[PDB]
Amino acid sequence: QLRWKHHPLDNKDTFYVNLYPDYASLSHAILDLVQSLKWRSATVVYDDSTGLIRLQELIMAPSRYNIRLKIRQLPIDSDDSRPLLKEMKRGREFRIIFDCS
Amino acid sequence: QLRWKHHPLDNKDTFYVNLYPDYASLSHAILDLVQSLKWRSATVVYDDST
Repeated sequence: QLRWKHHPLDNKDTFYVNLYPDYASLSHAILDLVQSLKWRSATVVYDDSTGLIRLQELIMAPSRYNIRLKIRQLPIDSDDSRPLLKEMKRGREFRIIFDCS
Repeated sequence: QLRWKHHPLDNKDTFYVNLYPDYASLSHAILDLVQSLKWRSATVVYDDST
């Protein structure tokens, strides 16, 4: 395998490898980032549920530290988040994380 | 089908159903509850990535 796929422990497969790295390590690197930034505020850019799935570690990450986070969605097939840009303009947020194509 | 499974948009098939209630409508019914309850904060007990 190359990318991410879901592999529950309920499946007990043997003969498979993946070439994707560890998302929880990615989340830990983002933790190291934002705590080096000392931010108590962050903002998620996503479009899919799947990116949220793969980065749900960062969703549970404010257990160790008080930080308010905003997680709102791109246009799914159209490509104009300038309404969402004006949304975050009223959202007044500047500490923004990006994952998309 | 009965269970929810993921059906993406680029999943562009034609021959499928599921009797499953839609997550947004479920979530918004929960919103109706909480807006009937006027809550400032919340806490989810949940299973997994689903």
